[PDB]
Amino acid sequence: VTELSDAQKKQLKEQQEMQQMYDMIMQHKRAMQDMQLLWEKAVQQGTWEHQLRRMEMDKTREWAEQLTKMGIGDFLPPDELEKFMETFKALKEGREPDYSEYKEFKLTVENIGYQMLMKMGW
Amino acid sequence: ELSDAQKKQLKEQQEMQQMYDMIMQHKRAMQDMQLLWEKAVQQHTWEHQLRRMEMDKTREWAEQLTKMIGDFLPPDELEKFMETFKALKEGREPDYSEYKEFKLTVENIGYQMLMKMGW
Repeated sequence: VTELSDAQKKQLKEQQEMQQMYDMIMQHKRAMQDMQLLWEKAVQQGTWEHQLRRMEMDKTREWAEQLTKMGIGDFLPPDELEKFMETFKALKEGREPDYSEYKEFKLTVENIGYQMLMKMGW
Repeated sequence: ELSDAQKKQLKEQQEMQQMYDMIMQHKRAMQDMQLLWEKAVQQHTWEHQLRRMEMDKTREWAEQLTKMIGDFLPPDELEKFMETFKALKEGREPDYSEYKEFKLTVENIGYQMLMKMGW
């Protein structure tokens, strides 16, 4: 976009990085609905549920990896940050964390995402 | 004297702010009880009632959101939610991870409805 004042350049980047933050939230939200439906019919039929969960785990990592390039210690106390980074690391290296630690992690990126959004729209 | 259009704009706006504020207030009360719990485990149980009344405020947050819910959880996640909501209502103590997944879920539920209003 052409000849923007330093003012205008700033209001546009704010509006745009706020909108893509929203979009990323809706596309992650939507992705998870997609996996849910597949599980829900997978039972409407052994290892199906293992790869569904492993695929869901891959989606949540890339959701997390998206989140980091929008900005992380901002949002967590120290105890929860290293548990956080252990899981992230584990998912990043293709190993499959403990199912309740992964669920703690899914919810925490979701949570941080919403917190980032609301710190833009307010 | 405001139009319908105008009259409903503010009550929308007021209700958005009404619960944004409601979120920050609960948010800062968790930040408060974390810090007290932090220095409670520095010196050394005092750690425990600190966990206990933290739990008893998240159960209050939940209680306050619901007054304004299966709209956010598939039935699997929904029942694990309701069991652990019940246990805190009855002074039980769920195992830590169960309570964690509960605190995070209600937090996300509050974030979600503030969004339906704002977007």
